[PDB]
Amino acid sequence: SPLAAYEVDDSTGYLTSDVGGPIQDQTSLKAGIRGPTLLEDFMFRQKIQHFDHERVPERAVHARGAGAHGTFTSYADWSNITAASFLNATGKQTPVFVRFSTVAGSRGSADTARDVHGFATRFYTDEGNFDIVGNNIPVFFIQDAIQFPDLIHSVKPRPDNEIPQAATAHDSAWDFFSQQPSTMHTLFWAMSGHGIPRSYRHMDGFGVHTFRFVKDDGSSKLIKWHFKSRQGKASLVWEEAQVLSGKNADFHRQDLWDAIESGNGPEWDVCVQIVDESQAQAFGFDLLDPTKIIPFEYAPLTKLGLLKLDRNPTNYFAETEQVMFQPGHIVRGIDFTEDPLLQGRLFSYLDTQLNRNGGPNFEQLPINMPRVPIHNNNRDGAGQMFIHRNKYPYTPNTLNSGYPRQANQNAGRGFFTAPGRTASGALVREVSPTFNDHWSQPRLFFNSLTPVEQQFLVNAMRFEISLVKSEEVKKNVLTQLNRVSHDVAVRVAAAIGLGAPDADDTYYHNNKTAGVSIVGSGPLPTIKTLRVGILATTSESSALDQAAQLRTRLEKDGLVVTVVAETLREGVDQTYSTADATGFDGVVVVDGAAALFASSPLFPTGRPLQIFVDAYRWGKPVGVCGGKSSEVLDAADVPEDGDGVYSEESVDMFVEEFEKGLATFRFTDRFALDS
Amino acid sequence: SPLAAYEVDDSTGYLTSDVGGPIQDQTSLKAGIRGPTLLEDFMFRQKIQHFDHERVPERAVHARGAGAHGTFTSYADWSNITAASFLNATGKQTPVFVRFSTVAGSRGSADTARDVHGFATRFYTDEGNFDIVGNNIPVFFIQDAIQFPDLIHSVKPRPDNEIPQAATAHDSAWDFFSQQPSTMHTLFWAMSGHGIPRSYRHMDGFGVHTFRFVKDDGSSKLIKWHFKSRQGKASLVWEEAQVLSGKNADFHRQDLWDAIESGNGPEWDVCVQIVDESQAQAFGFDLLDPTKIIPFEYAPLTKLGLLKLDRNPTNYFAETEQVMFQPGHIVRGIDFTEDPLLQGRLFSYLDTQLNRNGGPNFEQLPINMPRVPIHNNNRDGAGQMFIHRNKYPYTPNTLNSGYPRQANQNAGRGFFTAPGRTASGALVREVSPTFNDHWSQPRLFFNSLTPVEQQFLVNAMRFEISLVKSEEVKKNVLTQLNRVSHDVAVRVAAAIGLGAPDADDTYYHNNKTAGVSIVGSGPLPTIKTLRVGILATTSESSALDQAAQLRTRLEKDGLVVTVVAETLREGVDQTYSTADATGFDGVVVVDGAAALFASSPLFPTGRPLQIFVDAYRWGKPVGVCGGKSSEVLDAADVPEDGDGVYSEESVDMFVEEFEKGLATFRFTDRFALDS
Ligand code: HDD
Ligand code: HDD
Ligand SMILES: [Ca+2]
Ligand SMILES: [Ca+2]
Ligand SMILES: [Ca+2]
Ligand SMILES: [Ca+2]
Ligand SMILES: [Ca+2]
Ligand SMILES: [Ca+2]
Repeated sequence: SPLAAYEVDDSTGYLTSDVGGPIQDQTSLKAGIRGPTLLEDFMFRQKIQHFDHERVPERAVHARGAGAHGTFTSYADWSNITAASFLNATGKQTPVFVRFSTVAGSRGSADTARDVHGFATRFYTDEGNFDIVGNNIPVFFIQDAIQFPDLIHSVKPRPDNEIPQAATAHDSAWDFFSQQPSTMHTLFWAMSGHGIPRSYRHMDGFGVHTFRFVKDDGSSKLIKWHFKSRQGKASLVWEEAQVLSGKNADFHRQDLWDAIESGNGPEWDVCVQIVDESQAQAFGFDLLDPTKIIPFEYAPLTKLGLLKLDRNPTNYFAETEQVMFQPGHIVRGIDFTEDPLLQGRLFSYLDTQLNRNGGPNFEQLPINMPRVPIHNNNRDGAGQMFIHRNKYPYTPNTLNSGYPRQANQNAGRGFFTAPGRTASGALVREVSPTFNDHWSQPRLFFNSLTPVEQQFLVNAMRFEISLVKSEEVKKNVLTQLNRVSHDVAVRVAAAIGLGAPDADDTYYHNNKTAGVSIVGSGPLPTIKTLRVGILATTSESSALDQAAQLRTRLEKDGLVVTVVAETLREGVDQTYSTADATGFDGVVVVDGAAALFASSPLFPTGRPLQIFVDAYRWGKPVGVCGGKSSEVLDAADVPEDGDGVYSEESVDMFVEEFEKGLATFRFTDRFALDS
Repeated sequence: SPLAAYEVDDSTGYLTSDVGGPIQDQTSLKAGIRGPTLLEDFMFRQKIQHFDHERVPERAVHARGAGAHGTFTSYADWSNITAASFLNATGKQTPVFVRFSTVAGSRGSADTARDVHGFATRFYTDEGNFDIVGNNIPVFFIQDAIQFPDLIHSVKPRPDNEIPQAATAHDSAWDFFSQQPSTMHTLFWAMSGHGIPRSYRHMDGFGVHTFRFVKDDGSSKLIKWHFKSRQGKASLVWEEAQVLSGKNADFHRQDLWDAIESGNGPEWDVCVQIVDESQAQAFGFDLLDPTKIIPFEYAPLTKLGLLKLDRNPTNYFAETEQVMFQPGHIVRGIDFTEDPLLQGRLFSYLDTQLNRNGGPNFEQLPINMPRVPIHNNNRDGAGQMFIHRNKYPYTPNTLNSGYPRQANQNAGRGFFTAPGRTASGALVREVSPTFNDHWSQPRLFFNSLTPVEQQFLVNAMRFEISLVKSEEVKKNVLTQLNRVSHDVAVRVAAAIGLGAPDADDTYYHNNKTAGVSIVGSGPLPTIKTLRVGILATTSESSALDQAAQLRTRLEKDGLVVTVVAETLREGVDQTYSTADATGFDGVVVVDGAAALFASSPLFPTGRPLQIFVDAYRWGKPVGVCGGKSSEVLDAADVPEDGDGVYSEESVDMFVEEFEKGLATFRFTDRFALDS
């Protein structure tokens, strides 16, 4: 609605200045034809001044990201647990905007870096804008907001040379992790496949903190936000992620964009765990501690409604870059908790938009505006876009009849702090002892992964820690890893040539929890949008017929099909020169193209075979369609009897097998395990 | 050392606020131990406010870059051609700071994107700061500064989705190139190896524009700046660059940093072509036209002095990010020309620092300060650091005795405009007809590359244009390419499924010029700093002994040696898990490791062999040392008799052959050519 009035159409008409004067903008005004440019050329200067000033500071964290518009729909009337208006009726729709992100990388860094990921949702409710500023991992590195600059300095590039971009694989980061043991839980998550998701659509969103749901009668409950993907959970493998960072730094934002443009807008079930106030310390840890989850088995999920993203921005800068989220954007029916991480966040997000926007009127940016009337006595500031009629903007007043009126629990649907909340004791800068177990939950997480998944995590740690130059930091890292799992410490130690310390079993246990494994979460529930590369050739006209037949059968099922050949022509989407295994979720070679899989000026040596080999090694469904073709499989050293390897002459039988493979998504039997 | 007055040491002492009050910063102040955070916690708020506000806008162009300090030394007394003080004596030293960059990518994008590259040099002279803001390519896309936002909007990401990062491989860019034919010359350069340099040290720098040298007696000459690399010219191949974008986005800045830290600081001969004013239109084009070079044969290079970079920054942000170059930073003895591109730049660089710095006192930033006194009547502004004693800052004054004094041609060593310069004619927004030949010099450039080099350029074009979705744009691209070379248009057309238009020979010629070929610029003159990966194993104690012996022999000659094996231990630098062929200029397998070249939980399947195969296909010197070669060479499909393939038992004989290979740098026989 506020976005509508600000849309600007330039599909017709003559070029104007910003003040509506028709102009030209292609040649400077000069003193003679070979002469110097004139100062009086206002056309030149308004244009270049605009350009010179296009850039704004990137966000201090979550700089790299992308967004889309959509809709949230409540499944019910939730007034029995919260007064929140956007949740007060079956079927009620509220517009949203969501921005997904990495954390550590700058603008222009690669989508498929290993990192924590942001998932930020604005609900433009009929009682004000409500932001849930979440991550794809349910726990956070630190226990007090005052530590955030310490964390972020450590994981961002070394400040002498600004190396390395968008990576925790350097001394400073592991120095911090090894010296601040709270970090263990999030570190384990980030080193799992949760650090390299297949897409923004294939990860979940978490509020992380415990919040409160507050009823109109003042009573409250403690809650965790969970956004559960309806597309299923899925990851890249690390080697794939690295190549993909170079071949397509825009992989995640292109995936999101394309899914929306094809009518496959991603969906999430917006859910909570709800527990009584008396359960703050019932589960063997403290619900004020943002390094802990409530295990699935302790508190079930309640589905509140549906989040769907279904429209892409018109202007990335105006909408995506300028959207300014705040946990301070709260509505009646929600309240904060005394989580020391959350508490400090409230300050940060209000302050940081002054940096980004360069002035205090950032909530007037159309993407930031609400969809209800604004009544308040805030005035002036740079970039003030309103013209206020109330000339007595103070309370209390008689000269504007006491308007605007105070809103509170009993008037005007005012926000109110949960009336049960209290404080007692000295004013201290001390950590609660209830926050001290940094290791049990990391172990819970690790115990809940499948064997190959645990191997992947060990291999990510081996990769990163092997890049750490300081022997002391490496020792220190092993000391912390050892407190979570001796086994992990032994396995990682083996790769970096140190001895693991002796087992210290204080926090060791064998318990598991459901819902945190990617590998173990079963087949994807939909294969729409998944990418199938078909490797073909122009040399055999039968190869293009085989590709065409495959295309029709696969596209029928909503898969995105790329036929590859030496050169472009009708039916061919990409050349071998531009193609890569990171571009596909499954790879099919047509029989007719067998000759390519053994030199050409049109593509680098061995490219067709390399795509097939890479896809196989990265765990993808691969196959040959045509029938007499032990060839290609032989050339690739891919076993015909392999899980997730397909050979059929029949196109229909091939597609039916292959689609089951796409759902399985990764064939993990192809990865070696430690003894 | 050069900015030593501004350094802050934190290697001792207790934590303070910014106003020197000792504090803590690890725990928020709270109302009880499980209580909410207090607004009175000033420790929290000053720390988080600083953090929230760390970021500044990235540069509008050349956002991604890196810098170092050094020294310029004049070879002579140049007062006979220029009054410039920093050039007025044999042996005179001036400190410098240089920043290299890409153009289009945002600040965390990959060093090894295909792009134009910046080379910006500040001389902190004894008569003021003098900046030469150059590129690694001697010509620019456009002929008028007013077009710059058109060019940069077209090559930067599409503004609806902000895709794709750091790449010209999309519709908008080729739409612009095909509709603005001036772009052809720079386009050809960027599609050559000049678009993917091996390092900042292995490229040249160019002022691009014609400037003037002005003597103390008012006479002037026209000049082009050339910075000639003393390390030699060298390129990546495109497939290599793509992988390297993912494996090491920091490749160029790490290369520069390491070379400096190892005592191998890169050097350039700072040179000019000098011609009389009467030659402005003598060479068949206009010296005011920044799309044209002066061919080497038409005007020789004069070496003015030596630029050496030999000290790395202390703080990246404070020095590299905050350095604010301007072509407006000129000194007595230099002057501008009526180049409409240059002319507009002068406005832009003064204005844009207001965006970056947020305030007008950006020249007071330590990196921007001069090394001589400032006397002027500029006052106040946000961030004013000076405390001025002159309380009569106006001219003319008697109350400060007429100080500061006016400086000009005849007093105070004032800058002065070259007195011979004039203007004549109407005030016009028209393009000089002398600028109209957009195609002859692109053809000159292309004619001057070796056959494999021409193929590479064709292959870059094939790659990019094949990614363009609009058939109309592709047709339009072929129309412009055809005006440069029919052959080029035919070869590119073959990859994208279209017929090239009929030959239009208006601008076709067979002239060549020296010095623009990378392939043809002979062997590198030094191999110091080049990277040699030695692939070994921990399974065989003889393989590590072979590696150690190779290390000693190679390090003796200044090469950077990486021994790779399954795991880290004494003498092993990297694991196979972290190694890649993009990490090395040459790859050596020790024959004790032959068993690895045919699965492990410690690295991805086939990684050892993949490193060798990739290095070979990317044209690098590769070899097996020990005398048993055939097993490794067979598995890799590398011929023993191949150019740049080495097999010797003798360590000394192996190294002697291999080092000649490193100098050759690339073995171009391994790349297929079009019929
Ligand atoms: C004390 C500071 C601080 C602390 C403890 C955190 N953050 Fe934060 N976060 C910021 C300070 C901040 C910030 C500096 O205020 C940012 C950058 C730009 C912005 O709007 O706020 C930000 C951005 C930011 C974004 C990007 C929103 C967007 O797309 O624009 C997400 C998703 C999060 N954060 C999520 C979290 C989560 C889940 C945290 C812990 C549970 C968290 N942050 C702790
Ligand atoms: C009309 C605008 C315009 C035009 C025609 C040009 N530039 Fe520019 N250039 C800028 C506007 C600009 C700028 C927007 O004002 C920048 C951005 C950041 C800065 O400090 O200046 C810039 C940055 C910039 C940098 C980065 C300096 C650094 O590392 O900080 C280099 C090396 C160049 N340019 C080089 C060139 C060359 C060789 C050009 C043509 C021959 C050129 N620019 C034309
Ligand atoms: Ca570090
Ligand atoms: Ca995984
Ligand atoms: Ca400002
Ligand atoms: Ca209240
Ligand atoms: Ca485009
Ligand atoms: Ca080249």
